Amino acid sequence: VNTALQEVLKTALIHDGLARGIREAAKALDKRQAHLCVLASNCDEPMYVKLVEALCAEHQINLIKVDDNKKLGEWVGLCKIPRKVVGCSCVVVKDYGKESQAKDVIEEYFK
RNA sequence: ACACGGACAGGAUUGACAGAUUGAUAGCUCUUUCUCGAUUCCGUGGGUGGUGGUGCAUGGCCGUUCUUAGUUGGUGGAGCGA
Repeated sequence: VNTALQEVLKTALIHDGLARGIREAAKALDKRQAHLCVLASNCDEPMYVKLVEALCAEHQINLIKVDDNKKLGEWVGLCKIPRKVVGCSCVVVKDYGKESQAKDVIEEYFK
């Protein structure tokens, strides 16, 4: 179910909890402070970015996958609702709020 | 300053060491290539700022006629009337 991206990300932007972007993801992985990693599977061909795929096998990070760039850019960050299209490709969530329905679905996804 | 659109987390873009530059220890810019991460940059519209004009569009205030001793109603008289 997709409330593992609806109930954590929209409640996570309000708390200085997003590290959105790609080089900031590399500096956040070297901080050892990645707790939640939303990848991309949308690319020109996906073999061009292998750094966030391999630095978690050095750094023991949880990974949750998605297949989309534009619905990723509609999950997190800003947009007009002639429309301001930006697209996000990798998300490090650094911090959270206090949640009682959605701690587990980001927590227990270790398969 | 805002709004429309271009841009844009495959990064809008702020800061910056040495070296040319300069009168300069102005990342000013050019060489050079790191930091930052949607406040920000591109053209429009509209604005803002002015100890810039016109005291001959004006107020406020001040000088001067004048600190000389002048100025005006009401009822009554004069005049059709000023």
